[PDB]
Amino acid sequence: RPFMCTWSYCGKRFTRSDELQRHKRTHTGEK
Ligand SMILES: [Zn+2]
Repeated sequence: RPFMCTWSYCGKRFTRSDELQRHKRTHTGEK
């Protein structure tokens, strides 16, 4: 179960979707 971020200009892997959770929030911030 690979845990990579789905975004352009990113391409970052992790050892637990947990990090992918707080990571996807830094891709579309500015709210
Ligand atoms: Zn990312």
